[PDB]
Amino acid sequence: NRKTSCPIKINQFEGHFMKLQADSNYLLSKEYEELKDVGRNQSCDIALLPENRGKNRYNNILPYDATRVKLSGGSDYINASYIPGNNFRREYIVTQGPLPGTKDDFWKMVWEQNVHNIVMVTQCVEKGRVKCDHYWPADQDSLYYGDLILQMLSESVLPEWTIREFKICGEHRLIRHFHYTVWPDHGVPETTQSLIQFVRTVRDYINRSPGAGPTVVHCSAGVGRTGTFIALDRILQQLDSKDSVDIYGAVHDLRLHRVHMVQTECQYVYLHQCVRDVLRARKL
Ligand SMILES: [Mg+2]
Ligand code: NA
Ligand code: NA
Repeated sequence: NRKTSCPIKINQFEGHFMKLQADSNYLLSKEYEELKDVGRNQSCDIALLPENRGKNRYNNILPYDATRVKLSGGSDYINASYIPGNNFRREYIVTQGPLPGTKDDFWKMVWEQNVHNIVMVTQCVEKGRVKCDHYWPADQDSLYYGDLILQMLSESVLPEWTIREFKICGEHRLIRHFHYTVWPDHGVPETTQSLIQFVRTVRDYINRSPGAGPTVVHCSAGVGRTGTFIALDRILQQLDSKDSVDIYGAVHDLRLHRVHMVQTECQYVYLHQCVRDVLRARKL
């Protein structure tokens, strides 16, 4: 019944987006609403097992059984999902912000899945409410996380993001961690340029890690902000390699694999604004 893709010629995108925004977002809202039920036929029965309750930050934001990531051993559960990219079916893992009680699980996943790049698009605390544990070391001294030892080699705090490098050893690898630090507590970032430049930076590093497993992306719940980051990564790659861009199809594909991947119309609009602004700047 529903469209799975809405490709737009790059030179028609500005006017396409204007058409969507016309009349108080009349058509934009219609297109966005077509995505509403994507993926929603899937269950989350494993995440709901009593043994797993304490492992979910939010008891109503859970991975689908079909696409969840499994930890080795006899407690396999983590609140994390495999997500496709432009390039590969399991190009990302989306997860919640680790809890104090699940940070060892998070690091275990990072080790087992051969992760080399982690993207974080939440603060640990937002207006005094905890959103994510500070699940990495505070300084350069080593610490265990479960059966792994981790050392933070460097921490570089820049105006809109912070980049850390960790050395990890389990049963040695360098991991980079990209922490975007200007996402407002509510709504979308206040400029397009900030997130565009952050995504470009991360994508540069991912491209230099051709051996790596999935890129991990998280916010507090692993929901809209994470979906918006991944959708933007996918769409900007399209702008660099193709004559068409398919924001609708990117969001559709993400929603097939985890709930709330791009979760507000505002985020959907923001993705279109980013693409618009990239194309406008080109024409400089
Ligand atoms: Mg110490
Ligand atoms: Na330790
Ligand atoms: Na929003």
